[PDB]
Amino acid sequence: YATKNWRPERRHTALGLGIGGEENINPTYHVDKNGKYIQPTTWDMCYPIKTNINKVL
Amino acid sequence: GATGSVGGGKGSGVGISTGGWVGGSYFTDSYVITKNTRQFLVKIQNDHKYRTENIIPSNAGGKSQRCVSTPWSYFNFNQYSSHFSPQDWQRLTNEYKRFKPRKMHVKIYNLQIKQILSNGADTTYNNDLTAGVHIFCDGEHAYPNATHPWDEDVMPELPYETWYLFQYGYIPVIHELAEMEDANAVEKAIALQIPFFMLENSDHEVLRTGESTEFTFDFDCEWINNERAYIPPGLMFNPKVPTRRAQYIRQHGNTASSNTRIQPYAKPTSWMTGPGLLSAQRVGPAGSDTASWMVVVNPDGTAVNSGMAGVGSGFDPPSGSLRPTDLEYKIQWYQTPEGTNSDGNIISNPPLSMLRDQALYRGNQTTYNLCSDVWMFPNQIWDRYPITRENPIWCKKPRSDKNTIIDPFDGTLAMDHPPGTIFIKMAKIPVPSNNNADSYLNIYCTGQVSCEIVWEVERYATKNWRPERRHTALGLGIGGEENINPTYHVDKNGKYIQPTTWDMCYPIKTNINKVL
Amino acid sequence: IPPGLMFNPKVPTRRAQYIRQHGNTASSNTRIQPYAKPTSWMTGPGLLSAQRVGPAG
Repeated sequence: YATKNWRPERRHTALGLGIGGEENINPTYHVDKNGKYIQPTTWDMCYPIKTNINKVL
Repeated sequence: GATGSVGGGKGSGVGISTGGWVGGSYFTDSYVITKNTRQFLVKIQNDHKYRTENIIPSNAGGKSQRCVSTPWSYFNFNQYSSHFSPQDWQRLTNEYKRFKPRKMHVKIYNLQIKQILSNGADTTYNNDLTAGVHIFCDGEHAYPNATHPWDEDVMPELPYETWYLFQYGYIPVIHELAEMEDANAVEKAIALQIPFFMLENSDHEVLRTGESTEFTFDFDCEWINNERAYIPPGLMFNPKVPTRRAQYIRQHGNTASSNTRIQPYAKPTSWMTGPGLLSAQRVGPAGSDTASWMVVVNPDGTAVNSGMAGVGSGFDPPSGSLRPTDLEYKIQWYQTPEGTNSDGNIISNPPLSMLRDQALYRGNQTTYNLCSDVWMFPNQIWDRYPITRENPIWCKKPRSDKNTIIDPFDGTLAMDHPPGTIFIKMAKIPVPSNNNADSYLNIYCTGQVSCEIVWEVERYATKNWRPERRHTALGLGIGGEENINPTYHVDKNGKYIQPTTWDMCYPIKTNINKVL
Repeated sequence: IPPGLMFNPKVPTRRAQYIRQHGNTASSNTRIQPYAKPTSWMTGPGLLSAQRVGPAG
């Protein structure tokens, strides 16, 4: 993309992810002490499209 | 060998070997070549899965690293005893004033994957001819490093011992942060950023039993200097030649002020003592991480109440080229994994090079007092730590914006890219399970691994008239079950007798003199 | 991670440490813990000691 927008735009970031696990210290998309893969618990953690990049109609 | 002819065909197969045993060293003037073959065993690690768990500490107050454990195993070639026999090491340190690694060649071949069948108390083994083994080299260091200097389970010193590869794992987090006391926003931000690495994210080669693989590496290295200094740089002058320099003595109570010519034996030096930290002392129980000097990183969030002995890594030897005041400042290790409680440990000693045990003394205008911390200062001159055959060769130098002079105090060669670690894993072979589960075929791999290092060396020439110190077998000890067996030999049980002192390990910077 | 944390906590080390005898703690010589592995890499430089002085002007 190229934009003439002056301002910063929304991006997907790891800081929107959650913590989970058996000891609840493990971030999303990681594994816990049992090898369980921690899953996104919300729709934003799955990083949808049509969020970040602006278009001029 | 000599006039030998192998009648195996050029085509690869189950009944054709993929290589042959290499061994021995070859000495020239410009280079030395070491050839080493080992039989290795790879087995299933971590039940075929990635896990992130806290390491349980000892009876000491809990100090725990959080690691990711992987199904993978790795080869570790980093140590001199692995590539040099005691004979070859002796000849290296007696006949050459410097050496460095030049190129490295690794070959993995003659692989065997066998199924482990448990009928009962008896255990049987059958070849799986179609089973593959996954082999991967990380040459760009895209993943966390597998190896750390002075680590155990390095390539066996003696060529006929089996090598049993260790599981690969890495520390994703600082765990005092991963503990996440109450609700802290910065610790939350640290946690959401914890990286996760699977080796499956890259391409690796899969080998069946008739296949082999090879790896090559070119070292770009600084030299390891084997020469010693017989005098300090402060003593190079002529005591009978007068000097133009004058000195002024401030008036003491009973000593008048005076301005006089410097004595011809007292001539001043422009060359400073090398850096080192003598001040701090070790803290806490043995179980906890304990070092006099503790290197920590605290991003935020803490009042640093944690008994930070575990929070930081700890920095030793701190001393550098200063003479260690205590045994606490000396590098010491054990010869075997069964070494315990000052039995089997080797404590490093002064090489008797005049660039090595150094000190500053600060005049208080009555006596001289030892100032413990000598920081980096202009015109400092020193020598690197004298390394024995039991030292690790290299260290991974961490990627960073800025660094000072790189002279690791354990003597290892620190470099941006060391030889890449070879990761090895067996194919993960599922078996059907009527109930929902993950059950796998129980298998293990054995193969031959050969490492060939080319070492660049240089011989010495001296104008010294007198004979010089050399390493000799007469400095070795006797040990064994019957106590008749010399060092570096085997006893009646097959036990290899180990050097019991630091001199028996033949350090460098002992034998060969240099004129400053 | 810091450069002091790059190692494997489950791999044992060859290195040994010596603890000087304290009053209530005896002298001991022991193997370094696999999670306690020592680092060769120092903290960067900086001056924390001094404090600001005088009026703002």
